[PDB]
Amino acid sequence: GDPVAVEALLQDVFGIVVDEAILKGTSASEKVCEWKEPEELKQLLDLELQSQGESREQILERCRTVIHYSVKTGHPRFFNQLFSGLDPHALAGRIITESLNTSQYTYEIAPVFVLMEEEVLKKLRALVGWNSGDGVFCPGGSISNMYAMNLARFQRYPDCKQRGLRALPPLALFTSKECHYSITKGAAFLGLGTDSVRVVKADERGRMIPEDLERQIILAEAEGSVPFLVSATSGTTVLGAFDPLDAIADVCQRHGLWFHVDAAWGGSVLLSRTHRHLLDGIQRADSVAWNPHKLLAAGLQCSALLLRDTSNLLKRCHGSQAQQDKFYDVALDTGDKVVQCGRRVDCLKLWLMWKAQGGQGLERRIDQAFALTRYLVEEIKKREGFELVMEPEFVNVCFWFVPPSLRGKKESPDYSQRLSQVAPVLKERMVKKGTMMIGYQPHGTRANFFRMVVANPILAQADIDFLLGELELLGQDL
Amino acid sequence: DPVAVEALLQDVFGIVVDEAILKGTSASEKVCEWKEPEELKQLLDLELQSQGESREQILERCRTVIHYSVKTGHPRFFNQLFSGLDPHALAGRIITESLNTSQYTYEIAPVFVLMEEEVLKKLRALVGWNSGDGVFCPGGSISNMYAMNLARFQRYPDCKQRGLRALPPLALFTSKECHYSITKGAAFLGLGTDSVRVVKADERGRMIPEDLERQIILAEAEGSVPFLVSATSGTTVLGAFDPLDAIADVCQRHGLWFHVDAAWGGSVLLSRTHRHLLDGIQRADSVAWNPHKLLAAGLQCSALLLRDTSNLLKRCHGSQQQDKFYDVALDTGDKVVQCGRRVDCLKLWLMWKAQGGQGLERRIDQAFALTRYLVEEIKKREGFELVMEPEFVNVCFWFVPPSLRGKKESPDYSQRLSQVAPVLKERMVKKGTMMIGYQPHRANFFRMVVANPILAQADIDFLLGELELLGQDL
Ligand code: NA
Ligand code: NA
Repeated sequence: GDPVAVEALLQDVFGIVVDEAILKGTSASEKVCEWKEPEELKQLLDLELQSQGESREQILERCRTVIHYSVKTGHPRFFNQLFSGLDPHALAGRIITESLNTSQYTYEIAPVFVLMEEEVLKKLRALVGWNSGDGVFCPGGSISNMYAMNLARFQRYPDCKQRGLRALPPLALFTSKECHYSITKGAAFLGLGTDSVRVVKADERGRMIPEDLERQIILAEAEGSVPFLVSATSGTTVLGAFDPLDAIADVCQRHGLWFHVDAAWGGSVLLSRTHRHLLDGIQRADSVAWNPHKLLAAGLQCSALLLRDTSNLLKRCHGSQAQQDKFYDVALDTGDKVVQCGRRVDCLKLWLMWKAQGGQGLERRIDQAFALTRYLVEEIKKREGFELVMEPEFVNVCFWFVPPSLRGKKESPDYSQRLSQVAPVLKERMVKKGTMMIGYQPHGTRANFFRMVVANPILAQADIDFLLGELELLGQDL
Repeated sequence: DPVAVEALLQDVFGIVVDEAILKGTSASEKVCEWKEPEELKQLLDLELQSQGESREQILERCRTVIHYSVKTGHPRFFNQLFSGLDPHALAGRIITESLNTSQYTYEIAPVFVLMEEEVLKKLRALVGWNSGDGVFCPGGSISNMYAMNLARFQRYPDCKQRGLRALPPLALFTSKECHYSITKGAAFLGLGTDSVRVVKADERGRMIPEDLERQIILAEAEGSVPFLVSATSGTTVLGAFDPLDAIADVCQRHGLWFHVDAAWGGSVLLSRTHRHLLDGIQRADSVAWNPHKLLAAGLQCSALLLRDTSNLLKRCHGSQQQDKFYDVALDTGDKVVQCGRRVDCLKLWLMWKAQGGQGLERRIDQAFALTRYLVEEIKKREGFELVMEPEFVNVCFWFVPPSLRGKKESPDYSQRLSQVAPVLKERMVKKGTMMIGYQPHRANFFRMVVANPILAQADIDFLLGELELLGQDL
């Protein structure tokens, strides 16, 4: 409780965070990762909790250690996930949130943030194209899609809330083959079962095929299942595709189906007049999942769920059966909207950055990410040994690195099997060297290829010249 | 510009220290700065615009957001089950937000992939298990939804693929003092609220094993298949603790999943004195435990522990070679249904390292002690009436105003008293001297929570003296 000791502690800890985590964490001169084999890091960390406390110095050193051996996700050469970058205003928002440590649950304990969330959700709905609606923030995009499924099930068969799924006919939902696994996880968690997820084929560019969607819908109807929801993707996690929302909307409307748009990754594109055409027709959706923590670098878990409904379907669905004595408009309380009880404050980090950058500052960051995606594509097409998997529609640049030993050997019967062995070796070498982290995955018959993500707001051409030169160095003997 | 970033955050942290941490823990300051919703909207000027704002305007927005927010760490904040500001946990939280990674793979979160297991390993130890599984979740409501789902999958693994229509009607059982997340989770998981069979609670708010087993037998007679029993070791209102060793016996006789919702009261396991309240918890299949509530770790410290050592957690929430260059068993992505997951272990681990097991024991024991002092002063003071003897740190009590003292036999005494707490709540919130919760159950009564680590007897003398002041004309 001693205030002077507390301030001195937090100020000392903040100095280590600033120097070692923020400044040194975003410097290209430092490493992205200080690799240690698990057991060696176990010993280095000395994690075992004990009965006796430790001195101030031993804790501050545990901070320096935790920072040092952690990956620097805000590094200009961190391309391993869909998120990248460390916005200082967002960080300022994050710190204020953790210090106030409240629950986004009632106006009584979170008055500022209960209103802030309403405004932010109102702006997001505007960028979607709605002048009215409902919505909530959720802990991750996976939960935003489970809400959408559940809301569709309840909107069509409200008895499900009480009698359960055994009182309903078999239900069928539809999503692209390029979806995030959160649809199949949510379907089983919601009791529908993985079989209830009918996969729709994607075209050459990774976009759902509206002709096959209805073909699936009609077949599902013929098997006894009842179509109720369609999930399009506006920014797949691998290729960065954008499903045709206006063509899928037509299909949903022709069958009176819930139209949900998983825009967790690509929904942030709606802030740029230049590239927002990629989500044309999204205003015809019933629900939209949108994670500004990915592209705008707001920090996890910035995950929103927007709804076009204006009848409190959200409260009637996730509400309970239990005030009439409180001294304020209880419409501000959002407890009946979610199935959670306590909920973090996830709007401040986004709102504060948005206040500092302005709508313009965030547009340029999106435009600046698309611009650098062109530069990366330029260098891949100009450089030998780098082969683009496909033309990128987003900031996801998928590409192989063909080492010298395989260039020209495409007609070899085992060309695929050996080329698939290249990225795993290049990934291991870059992590242990600590120079960069790039993701890679197989995609069906396609061999292990990289997946760059041009999203870090401090990225520069020099970083793309390095990672491309770095791969050439690390794969010269392959 | 590195210097601009450093100078920006350093200036922002100065505002956080003064207004949020120091002034937030000062008893001379207010707990809440009440503003009518419409006024606060205009005051805050939340509307987002095309043009950004200057550094000066941002720093001013920080102080304003802090000023009008509630001070959950104030010595006179008793509105929720959480209260207090552990500085070590706060340090961990800031380190967490700055490194901004996902508790998903050892590749991107090597330090925390190990840290979390050790913490979860210590929690399983305090439960009484030398082995098991577990993960952190975003709130205890999700910890109970996972537990429900794990039981459904463990008994009927075909459910994951074929759904609930491929299964017989399922029935779960819980006390009338359960968290409402049970009825929500049951509906969210597709079982339906009717699948939740309510069991009667005794005079102390505790589940009655005689009624539990009676319901189970009725469920079997109606065609349903009992599969799970959800006990509570620290209800949200009264602070009850179900008899875990008696319910375990019933679960044992019917081969049912025994889950213990210890989100609130699980922290008692750190005190040798008071851990007898959870005897039999080592006989559970699963246990939900939130260190953010009592220990002041900060939301969302909510764990889900398992006695299972057969990777039931991955087989249930997983997704269905890759060639990665390290033991992929370290990755915990298949354990949860989320994809990216926050790091919630550092704040607890750092505090536990600084306080030691003894320092955290000291806090729990001192919370029970201060809870007794509150009960002492309530029984000695006129106008304060205890609802029932508290077994935890939840002290439920009425305040009978002077106009109702001695009039207990009036036919409308109860109705008149139920109108007292709502007015005392409004007057304390608009005055800003303290925030105490109250709930309906006979008549609206208060629910103190002796959890703030910096609480003192002077604070208990104030809230009792303050209530008398706010209700002298009622
Ligand atoms: Na090329
Ligand atoms: Na009394």
